[PDB]
Amino acid sequence: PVNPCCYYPCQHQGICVRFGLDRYQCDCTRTGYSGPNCTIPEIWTWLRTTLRPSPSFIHFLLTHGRWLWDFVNATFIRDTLMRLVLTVRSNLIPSPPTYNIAHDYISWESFSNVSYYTRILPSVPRDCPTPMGTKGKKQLPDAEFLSRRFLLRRKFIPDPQGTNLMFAFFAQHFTHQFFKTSGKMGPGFTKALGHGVDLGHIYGDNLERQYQLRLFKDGKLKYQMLNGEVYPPSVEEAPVLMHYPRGIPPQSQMAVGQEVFGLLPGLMLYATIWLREHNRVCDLLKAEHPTWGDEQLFQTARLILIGETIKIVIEEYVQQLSGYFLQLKFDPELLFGAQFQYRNRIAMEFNQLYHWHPLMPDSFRVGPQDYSYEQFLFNTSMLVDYGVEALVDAFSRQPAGRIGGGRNIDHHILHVAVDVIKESRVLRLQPFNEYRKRFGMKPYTSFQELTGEKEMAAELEELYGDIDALEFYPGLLLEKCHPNSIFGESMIEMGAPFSLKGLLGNPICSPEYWKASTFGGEVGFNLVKTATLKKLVCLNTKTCPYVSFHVPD
Amino acid sequence: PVNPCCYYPCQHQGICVRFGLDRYQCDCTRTGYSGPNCTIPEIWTWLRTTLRPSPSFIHFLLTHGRWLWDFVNATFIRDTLMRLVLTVRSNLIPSPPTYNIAHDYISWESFSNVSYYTRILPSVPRDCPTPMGTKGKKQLPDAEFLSRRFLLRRKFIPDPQGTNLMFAFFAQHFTHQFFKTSGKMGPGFTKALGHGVDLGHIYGDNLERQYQLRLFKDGKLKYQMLNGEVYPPSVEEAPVLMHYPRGIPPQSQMAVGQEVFGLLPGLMLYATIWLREHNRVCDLLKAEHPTWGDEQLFQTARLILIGETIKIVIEEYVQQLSGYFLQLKFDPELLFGAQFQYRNRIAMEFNQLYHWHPLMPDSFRVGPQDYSYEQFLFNTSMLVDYGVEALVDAFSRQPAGRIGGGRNIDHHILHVAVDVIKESRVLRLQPFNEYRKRFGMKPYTSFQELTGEKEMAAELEELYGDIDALEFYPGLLLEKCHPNSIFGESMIEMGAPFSLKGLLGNPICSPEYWKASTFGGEVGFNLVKTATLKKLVCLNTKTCPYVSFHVPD
Ligand SMILES: *[C@@H]1O[C@H](CO)[C@@H](O[C@H]2O[C@H](CO)[C@@H](O[C@@H]3O[C@H](CO[C@H]4O[C@H](CO[C@H]5O[C@H](CO)[C@@H](O)[C@H](O)[C@@H]5O)[C@@H](O)[C@H](O)[C@@H]4O)[C@@H](O)[C@H](O)[C@@H]3O)[C@H](O)[C@H]2NC(C)=O)[C@H](O)[C@H]1NC(C)=O
Ligand SMILES: *[C@@H]1O[C@H](CO)[C@@H](O[C@H]2O[C@H](CO)[C@@H](O[C@@H]3O[C@H](CO[C@@H]4O[C@H](CO)[C@@H](O)[C@H](O)[C@@H]4O)[C@@H](O)[C@H](O)[C@@H]3O)[C@H](O)[C@H]2NC(C)=O)[C@H](O)[C@H]1NC(C)=O
Ligand code: HEM
Ligand code: HEM
Ligand SMILES: *[C@@H]1O[C@H](CO)[C@@H](O[C@@H]2O[C@H](CO)[C@@H](O)[C@H](O)[C@H]2NC(C)=O)[C@H](O)[C@H]1NC(C)=O
Ligand SMILES: *[C@@H]1O[C@H](CO)[C@@H](O[C@H]2O[C@H](CO)[C@@H](O)[C@H](O)[C@H]2NC(C)=O)[C@H](O)[C@H]1NC(C)=O
Ligand SMILES: *[C@@H]1O[C@H](CO)[C@@H](O[C@H]2O[C@H](CO)[C@@H](O)[C@H](O)[C@H]2NC(C)=O)[C@H](O)[C@H]1NC(C)=O
Ligand SMILES: *[C@H]1O[C@H](CO)[C@@H](O[C@@H]2O[C@H](CO)[C@@H](O)[C@H](O)[C@H]2NC(C)=O)[C@H](O)[C@H]1NC(C)=O
Ligand SMILES: CCCCCCCCO[C@@H]1O[C@H](CO)[C@@H](O)[C@H](O)[C@H]1O
Ligand SMILES: CCCCCCCCO[C@@H]1O[C@H](CO)[C@@H](O)[C@H](O)[C@H]1O
Ligand SMILES: CCCCCCCCO[C@@H]1O[C@H](CO)[C@@H](O)[C@H](O)[C@H]1O
Ligand SMILES: CCCCCCCCO[C@@H]1O[C@H](CO)[C@@H](O)[C@H](O)[C@H]1O
Repeated sequence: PVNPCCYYPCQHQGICVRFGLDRYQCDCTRTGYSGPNCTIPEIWTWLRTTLRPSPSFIHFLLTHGRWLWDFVNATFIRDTLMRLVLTVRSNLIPSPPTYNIAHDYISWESFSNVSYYTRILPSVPRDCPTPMGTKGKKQLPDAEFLSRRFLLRRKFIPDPQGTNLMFAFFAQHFTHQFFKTSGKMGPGFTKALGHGVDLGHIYGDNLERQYQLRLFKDGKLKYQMLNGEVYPPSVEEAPVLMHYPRGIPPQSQMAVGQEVFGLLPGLMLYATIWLREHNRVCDLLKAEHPTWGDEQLFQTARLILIGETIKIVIEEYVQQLSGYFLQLKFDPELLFGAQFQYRNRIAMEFNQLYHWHPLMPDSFRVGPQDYSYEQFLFNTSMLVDYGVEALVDAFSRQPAGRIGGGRNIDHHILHVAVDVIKESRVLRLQPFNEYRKRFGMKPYTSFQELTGEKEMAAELEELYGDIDALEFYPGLLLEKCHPNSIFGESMIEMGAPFSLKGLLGNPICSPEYWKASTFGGEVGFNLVKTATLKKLVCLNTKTCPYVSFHVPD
Repeated sequence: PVNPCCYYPCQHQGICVRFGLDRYQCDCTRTGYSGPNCTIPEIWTWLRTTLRPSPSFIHFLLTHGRWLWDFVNATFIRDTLMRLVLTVRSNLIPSPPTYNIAHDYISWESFSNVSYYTRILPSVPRDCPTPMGTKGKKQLPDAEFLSRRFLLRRKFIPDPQGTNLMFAFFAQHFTHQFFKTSGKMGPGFTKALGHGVDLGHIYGDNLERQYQLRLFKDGKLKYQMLNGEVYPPSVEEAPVLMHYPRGIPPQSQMAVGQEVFGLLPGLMLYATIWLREHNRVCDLLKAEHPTWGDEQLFQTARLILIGETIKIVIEEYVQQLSGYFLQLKFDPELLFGAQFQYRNRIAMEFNQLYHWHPLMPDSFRVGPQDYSYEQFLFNTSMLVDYGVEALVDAFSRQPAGRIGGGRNIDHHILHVAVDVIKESRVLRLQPFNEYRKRFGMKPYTSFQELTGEKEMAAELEELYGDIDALEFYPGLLLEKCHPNSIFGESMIEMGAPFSLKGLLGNPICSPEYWKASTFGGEVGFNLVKTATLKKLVCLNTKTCPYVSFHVPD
């Protein structure tokens, strides 16, 4: 007998529970719907659904008018809308968390065991006819071919939003504090136990590592002086596990929070910035607190850095990414009147979603010099001899790639795209159309409606068979891209929920934490509130170069 | 220079931060108060404080006039009040949590490291003149002598509320799932990482141990059958670490979630009840879902037993303890309106508070037979000799001892009381009156006001010197009891916040979790809703004896 939940019979966040031998029922409490499958709307929701404009109309409003939005930003409407954005986006995520790789149901282990990644949609059951549920062919398309035919870059398609490499390396550095898929436990498991903006990519995911990175004097982290400039210390000085090529001198090796940051100079660049920030913050804290011990100077400085990160992400990072004329604002006080759970669990969906690999260009330009992938990768010297200020200027000037649209990931890093598609099948993720339903969108009727283009659509028809068989990661990477945007609509409608939930779901945003005491007084509290990417770099360097998430134009 | 925060200058929930050499500044954010010390009230606070009745007046209303409460319990006023009972009690607790034994401030480590017990008040700083801060003598009164002169039982004083040993054992059994002080790590640390009603005393504090208890067929835990009755398995079948005295046979040894439970027949009794219940629930779940594997059958059965506990504890356990004429009601939907955090962390002060050793009698009576402490303690044969039925009847008829008042903890277990006081000083807990202010009460002006008694109050002043120097634990047990009640006001006013926060703060009480599907449909969802102490026993036994938290009368 065929498993009923393979058809995904229930709508609007309803739960498919199997009863008896071949039967099923659906629990649709607080979904706003009624019925056996739950399609009958309630008084309130029927009014809510007919007076709702499409996600296209909202995107059109936020990205048009210059004009209307200049007024909104200069008034209280700015805060009224920001509260609404935070409210409506975050509700689309289970909190407390629901499912994981092992359990397609709510359990105590799924709540307690933080080594698991979270899961919004249940897995595609192993007793389903097709691998994507009910619709499609017996064997899924080849992971290698799809990447080679639809993802592989041929011509460099730049980002129309003016995104630079400086963003890319930030989008990698920042993202790697909550995405740490373990090689030991395998897919669906994480090492980054902080599950968000904890800075376990600066201080480390465990305490043993943290104590090694610390100088134990003035609350500062260890450092080495190269060319009269502050850099992360050598492994010979602070012995921690770092993924470096075998044979590299211990002096050249640099010790940081995240063990992967050594492989790219861009990652080690940001690791240098935050380090240089942490220590100078300790200097400002010791100025008004001479009685404070080493522990307090350290722990308070961390929270300031956590607060600065979220400020810079919300107000500057996401701002560039969204392309809104609405001036996004980091103010936790906005959620003080509403019901919000101050916790977050990192989902595998978000992991799969955040594989923005098409940012990485064909080469890496540093001023008059041009560097290849074989030259740029694993380079240990490049960080030091160029310096921070000269290297930041280089990444802030070079244009980054277009994420959406397709055919825009370099061949050197193409081996990651296939792993994502292969790992998705191991996770048994539901088809793209089912993930659109969950995030308040309409499922695509055809492959034509997905891409808008004709040629690439016909080839996807023949491979997948049905549109309801299309996979999660290819769907996002091949969705039609509205002329002057970085990616398709689904990326925003799915990404923003996870993003905003994790950024505001931080405990420092809660009423009990969001106060001057937590940050050692007014001085620390203002540092959190007035932080910008420009002040993160230039206040730490010697000369202030060009620094933004957009190219100079 | 003397540390300014030793005087406790910051009134109400105001945070004392130290600035410069000999200065301090006080952070009165969201406390309702203004000024350098948090003493100038806002419009609303000034209104609220004048219209607010004293806690002793409200207790009088809740424990008098049966006629008025008969009208309230049969109407929605029962819900309106119960919601208010939940909201205003839980609001007195920081969530996300604040301090621990290592940090007198807010830090990420304090939020992240689950091994720590929490603090509501920060510790008495190490650089204060007296050990209690500013007032009292240079050396605190002898811990061993305090316990012998004021706490030691002489004549048996039973509880006037008619509390039986059946309650007392439940109290101990239930409470030891979140109280697990690590001997390896020391005081201020816990092994119960679940922090609340997770049933880590039934399934274990870790996953490696959990699996050892599980049968892995039909979601049931392992069990052995003696005399025809179901009992927890032997260590020979389920090899888990337990604190049995060296020399005991592996057959008479019985394996459960909590390692200490093998020491007392009362603790091992309840362990058998919840064992039979879990396996009983698995039978009913298998009936509805034949397709379910072992894991889903187990995980759901755990959640149902989690719900059953939170029902019994509120509607019967706390009902008996409080003696309120208002019928307490467990409905998570009451908190669906206001702002609530579904997150809990056990405080070290909650640990000190729950040490209700006066509950235990001079001897243990089982029908026409009487068992001394030497006989009752550590017996393995005892619970199997009489069975569950006879033992349940026995403890339900014997009266427990009054916790408050004084002189009611038996000499056999008196050594614990000494350790609690000794540990308090290691944890450096703030004086009793400072804990009173924090829980919305007035500090005691003298020792006479605390006791309502002449002789023992006079010696207390001779031992301590100042009332503001009285310690947390002795202050709770040596407080004037209201006539007919089980303990003094302070234990209600401090305990109930911790108790109701840990019960309703459980993720199963959240909108995401509190669904029919979570408990495998209607059958499991009603089991949670119709859970009583009587049902927990009668359904799992052949014959049902007297079952209640109070003596028959
Ligand atoms: C978060 O979640 C993850 C995954 O759930 C978890 O990771 C670990 O999970 C398990 C359990 O700890 C680890 O171990 C694996 O499980 C098997 C068990 O299978 C067999 O076990 C029995 C054999 O052991 C014992 O046998 C005799 C008696 O039978 C006994 O006397 C001996 O002492 C002996 O130990 C056997 O009876 C049974 O029939 C099974 O065949 C282990 O054998 C082995 O170790 C497995 O690897 C995993 O390694 C962990 N990783 C993963 C990826 O699963 C985390 O622990 C959890 N985190 C937290 C904080 O809880
Ligand atoms: C919960 O959080 C607890 C915070 O106290 C953790 O405490 C435990 O781990 C600590 C470190 O792993 C222990 O602290 C000590 O640190 C000193 C300092 O030396 C430092 O360690 C290096 C290796 O030993 C040295 O090379 C280097 O010099 C460095 O400065 C060390 O001498 C001690 O040996 C010890 O490591 C601490 O003792 C320990 N227990 C307690 C009770 O504090 C827990 O790790 C954490 N628990 C869990 C379950 O996550
Ligand atoms: C040229 C630089 C890049 C290289 C060499 C690279 C390569 C890799 C490799 C080999 C892995 C798997 C290793 C592992 O973590 O187990 C990985 C993971 C990942 N990458 Fe990249 N990639 C690059 C660019 C980027 C960028 C710019 C982003 C930012 C969006 C990104 C996002 C991610 C994410 C989110 C993961 C998963 C992390 C985890 O769960 O462990 N990658 N990358
Ligand atoms: C005769 C039966 C009892 C015995 C033999 C007993 C014995 C003990 C002992 C030896 C300790 C360790 C204290 C220490 O660190 O020195 C302890 C802890 C404790 N007891 Fe009891 N006790 C009994 C009854 C009770 C009762 C009725 C309660 C009420 C709930 C209770 C509550 C507690 C609590 C809350 C702890 C602290 C747990 C921890 O943090 O480790 N006990 N008990
Ligand atoms: C690592 O980066 C450094 C840049 O500091 C590279 O050194 C440069 O190499 C180019 C040729 O590719 C020379 O023209 C420059 O004069 C070099 N600059 C300096 C300051 O030495 C180095 O080649 C890179 N490493 C690898 C392995 O490619
Ligand atoms: C509930 O879900 C099922 C499955 O998706 C829907 O379709 C089923 O029921 C119909 C009854 O008339 C049959 O015609 C279909 O063949 C049958 N299909 C499957 C795959 O089971 C059904 O329409 C939904 N019910 C409602 C009221 O919308
Ligand atoms: C706030 O509280 C402080 C400490 O409890 C009060 O005490 C201060 O003033 C006293 C004289 O009235 C001095 O003798 C104390 O030493 C001094 N404390 C310190 C740390 O300097 C103080 O009165 C209160 N503040 C105000 C403005 O009244
Ligand atoms: C533990 O208690 C049990 C009760 O079951 C004791 O066993 C009984 O002891 C009583 C004495 O009051 C006698 O009537 C019986 O002979 C015993 N019954 C059996 C079946 O042996 C036991 O002695 C106690 N253990 C200790 C160490 O004192
Ligand atoms: C009418 C005033 C415009 C305010 C814009 C609010 C932005 C909220 O964004 C909304 O998020 C929801 C959940 O992700 C989606 O269902 C909506 O399509 C989307 O517009
Ligand atoms: C007529 C009875 C009114 C019942 C409503 C009061 C129940 C709310 O509980 C209240 O919590 C407060 C804060 O912890 C305490 O100060 C009060 O003593 C307590 O009554
Ligand atoms: C509004 C109800 C009117 C009844 C008058 C009520 C008398 C309340 O008087 C109460 O007596 C108690 C004695 O146990 C004290 O604990 C309280 O402090 C006191 O307020
Ligand atoms: C220091 C703790 C103060 C908490 C007091 C909270 C009092 C609740 O305030 C009440 O809330 C109601 C909604 O439930 C509103 O209808 C009332 O207008 C409002 O007075």
